[PDB]
Formats: sequence, C-alpha cells, structure tokens
Amino acid sequence: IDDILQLKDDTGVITVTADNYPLLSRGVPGYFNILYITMRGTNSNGMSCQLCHDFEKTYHAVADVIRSQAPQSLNLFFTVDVNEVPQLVKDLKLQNVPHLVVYPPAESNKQSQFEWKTSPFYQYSLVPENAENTLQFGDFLAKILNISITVPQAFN
Repeated sequence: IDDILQLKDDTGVITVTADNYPLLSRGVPGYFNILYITMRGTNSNGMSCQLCHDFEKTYHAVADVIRSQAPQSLNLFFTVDVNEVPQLVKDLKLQNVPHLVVYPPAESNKQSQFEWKTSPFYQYSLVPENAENTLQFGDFLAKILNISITVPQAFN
C-alpha cells in the first residue's frame, strides 16, 4: 500500500488516472477514500464548471487542515476529472459534476468485495450556496472520520 500513499501530490491529494483507476478503486484496507469528481477544463460546449472550480479550493483547504490536525487519520483524498477517466465515468454512472463522495473502508471480513463502483458511500451535496463553506465541509468530514478539527475562517 506504500505505493498508493506515495501518489499524493504536494497538497496531499491523489490524482486518479485511467491507468491507476483500477488499483485505486479497490481501496486500501482500513482507509476512508474521499473522492472529488470534477471537470476542470471546458466541456464540449466550451463552458467551464464554476462550482467545480470554487469547491476545489474548499476541498484542498479542508484536506490541509485534516492532514495537519489529524495525522493518524486513515484517509486518502482523491480527485478525478470526468474528461480524463472514462471508465470511472462509466462505472459510477456519472451524468453531471461536481460530486464529493466518501467511501468508508470495507469491513475486514468483506474487504475483497470493495470497489468504488459498488461500495456504499456518503455524499456531500454541492451547490453554489455551499461552494466556499469550509466550516460545513470540515464538519461533514470530521463526523465521518471521528475527529475534531478547526478550519481557519473568514468569519471569527
């Protein structure tokens, strides 16, 4: 699993690719998998996803807080771009973006059946109103990961 951990970029997040998707989608025993499903470029109509762009910053801000304040937490953060990994789009039956989903680790006795495409997940609904709400997103992850964190806020 040391191979998967080394995939983290300088922000502590792992980019899903067509090549690595089959491996990553089978999980790491004991680890939560937080997956941001997004679209960074322009679509077929030359339009950009503003919500995708805005929440990606929120995503990274909260990931940074969790990495710093909860070093023991067994979690992995991932991003995937729907234009880059067609098998994931197919497997997860994606029809729109963005999505933020969290897979808990499979129970030890059910490990071999873990796959992103079939395993239960929590979803954090994304809308313009919460695109920049780091407090709320942090609270969501804190509850799932059973941690206590303090995200720096604009409002104090």
